[PDB]
Amino acid sequence: ELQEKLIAVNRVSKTVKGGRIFSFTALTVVGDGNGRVGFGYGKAREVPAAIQKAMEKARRNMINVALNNGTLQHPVKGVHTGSRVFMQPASEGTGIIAGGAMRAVLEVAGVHNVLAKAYGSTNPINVVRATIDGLENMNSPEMVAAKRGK
RNA sequence: AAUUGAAGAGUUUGAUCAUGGCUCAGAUUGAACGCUGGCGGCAGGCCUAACACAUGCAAGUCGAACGGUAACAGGAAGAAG
Ligand SMILES: [Mg+2]
Ligand SMILES: [Mg+2]
Repeated sequence: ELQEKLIAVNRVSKTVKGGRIFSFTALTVVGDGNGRVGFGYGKAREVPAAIQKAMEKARRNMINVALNNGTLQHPVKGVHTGSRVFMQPASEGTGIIAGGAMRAVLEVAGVHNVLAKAYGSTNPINVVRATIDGLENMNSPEMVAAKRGK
């Protein structure tokens, strides 16, 4: 069964003529724990509800990745907007070593051990999906062997 | 057998994304200060005035190199209570 995790919940203001109205935005990541991971960004005027919305959207935007064992193939660089990401497969008995929301994304995607680092802005929203871009463009030996033989 | 290696957070805005500074979570020391203080092992102990120094000790040893009896530990002769 899928597992879901909540990264952060924020508050945003609209300052209408009448006054100031506050809304809540939630970011969540869902995944099967083997190959499939997705993220959702929901909003609402109450917390519990925004979370719900997010989950729904995440489930419907899962993506697939190839994982040599519980680890990546090769080092990959992820970039989006203003957040750079770097990851290394590392050995097996090392645990997960990552920062804010990278632990969430990788654990949900099913990476039991990896070395990760974030450069530039650390904005949960960008860092999420910046990791996922790298996992997207990761190339596996099986799909690179389509060139010829092995 | 002797390469098992990399975490971030707070803070500018009504709110957002950047840029950019400040601050914190770690480790370490020949440390000092405050409160407190049972024992043991190993190590350490003037980082400032190469400023000035009372007192004691820290370079002596060879008679199997040679003249010698100033100490005195023996012996012999001689003079003697
Ligand atoms: Mg920055
Ligand atoms: Mg002496």
